[PDB]
Amino acid sequence: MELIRFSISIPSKLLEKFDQIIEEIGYENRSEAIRDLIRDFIIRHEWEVGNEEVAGTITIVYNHDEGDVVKALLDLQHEYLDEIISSLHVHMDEHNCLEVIVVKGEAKKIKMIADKLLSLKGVKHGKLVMTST
Amino acid sequence: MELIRFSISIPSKLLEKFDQIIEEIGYENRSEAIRDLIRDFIIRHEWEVGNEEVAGTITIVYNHDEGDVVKALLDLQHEYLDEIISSLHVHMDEHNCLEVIVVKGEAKKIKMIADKLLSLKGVKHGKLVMTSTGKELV
Amino acid sequence: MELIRFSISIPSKLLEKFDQIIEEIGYENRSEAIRDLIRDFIIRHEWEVGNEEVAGTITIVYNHDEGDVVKALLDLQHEYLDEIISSLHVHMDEHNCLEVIVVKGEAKKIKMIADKLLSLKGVKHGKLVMTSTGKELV
Amino acid sequence: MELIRFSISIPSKLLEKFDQIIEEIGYENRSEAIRDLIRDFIIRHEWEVGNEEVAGTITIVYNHDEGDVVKALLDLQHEYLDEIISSLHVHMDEHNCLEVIVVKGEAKKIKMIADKLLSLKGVKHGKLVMTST
Ligand code: NI
Ligand code: NI
Ligand code: NI
Ligand code: NI
Ligand code: NI
Ligand code: NI
Ligand code: NI
Ligand code: NI
Ligand code: NI
Ligand code: NI
Repeated sequence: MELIRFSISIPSKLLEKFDQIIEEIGYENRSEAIRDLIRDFIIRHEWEVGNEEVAGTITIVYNHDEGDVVKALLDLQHEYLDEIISSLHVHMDEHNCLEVIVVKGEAKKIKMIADKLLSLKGVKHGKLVMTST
Repeated sequence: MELIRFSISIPSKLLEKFDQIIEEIGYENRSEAIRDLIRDFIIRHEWEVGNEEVAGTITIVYNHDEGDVVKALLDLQHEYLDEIISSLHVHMDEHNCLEVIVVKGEAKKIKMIADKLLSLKGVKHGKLVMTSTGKELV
Repeated sequence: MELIRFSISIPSKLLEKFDQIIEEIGYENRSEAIRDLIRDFIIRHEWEVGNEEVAGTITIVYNHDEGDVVKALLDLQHEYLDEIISSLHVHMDEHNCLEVIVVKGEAKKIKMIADKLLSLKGVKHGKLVMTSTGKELV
Repeated sequence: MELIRFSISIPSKLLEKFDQIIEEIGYENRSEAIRDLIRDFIIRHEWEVGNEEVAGTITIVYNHDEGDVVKALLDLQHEYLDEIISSLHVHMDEHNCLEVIVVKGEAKKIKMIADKLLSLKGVKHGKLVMTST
């Protein structure tokens, strides 16, 4: 079968905006758009990195009042006291926080941590940045 | 609050690969991952419409004992007090420092800052991460 | 710029002890040390006149897996978005975290924040450091 | 001799303010005031601490455009990459910066670093905070 069809649920608001945009862009339907987002994702998450020694920053944005992301983030970070040096936190508003986490370790292990972070429920957005000093 | 449920048709091999990956990474479900994609998509767009508060983080690596970079950076940064919130600094070794600046303001402005910083002769590495301020996400 | 030179008479044994100490510490001269004292003196006073922008840093240590502290702290902090600039966090070990909040605003306000934070059942240690914003120093 | 008399130079502005204050307070002359400041200083810098293991924060405020404090601070911090974990820097205005430095080490060695910092010319003010986790 060339196409697998499925459903996903999204908050009305977040959907309204996504729709307004893919409309400006000229997409005919949501499937084309999401398809591309997935394509681009699959690519960026295949640029496999070895086991070098790197220094990075994991920037994240989340709602501290949502689910239990606040603790999941702390518990998860304390698991790696060796790769995680420090973290800068800026309170964006009543609910949202922006956190930058500085790390150093095996480029492969660092990427694993960043992903375990960005994937937690409650983390709205974020990006990893690695660099060999 | 109101949840809308909609269906989409994705290329089976593309989807199979997607699912395969989100598992490796650690996403619990595909929905979450797709919402993140959409959220990210909306956030990138948020930056394309030059006017509207956004947040970002300029990460840079440099040798402080080289050129004038140390000062050059501060002057530049102090030239943008309203956009820069605060920066974190880690001393990598005897010569190299890793710094991560946190910015908030108009997208265009922030891009100009990152440009001025990253183009500094003394900055060996550096990336600007365009993220959000949360105010309009979910 | 205008430098004023003035003379003072200090108890010889007190001075001898002062000099002895600033050497241990590392001050190059007594003048510098005395200027710092005066600067500090002016800064403390700056806090006693409840109205005028000042800066400070609330340092706290706690166990995140204890009580509700982790959340309690954020709520408190998010209740003061205009005074709190950003905080730095270091994971001491498997259970304890060290956090240093940076604040800027009216002295009274800042003292109230430090009070609300430090009195939190879960905060084991913590000090508020009243410093300056530089705007009126030299 | 019970009293040693000496001169010190201060920027007119900084002196104007110091004077206005010691006047409100009721000091008869600048020597009484400075005397006390020195007394209080000598006390706080005698509470000798052993060689325990502590975690601290050194908060400093300085004019990055003054002398060469910016480099003196960096060079001096890179000497101790073991006790100095990270540092948060906030640009206060055109010239002034506020920096918080997080440290961990032998309470005795930490106090030595903090003092070498606060004493550098260009550092307008600051305080150390140690605590045994
Ligand atoms: Ni935990
Ligand atoms: Ni927050
Ligand atoms: Ni997520
Ligand atoms: Ni400057
Ligand atoms: Ni450094
Ligand atoms: Ni809350
Ligand atoms: Ni922690
Ligand atoms: Ni150096
Ligand atoms: Ni600065
Ligand atoms: Ni000084």
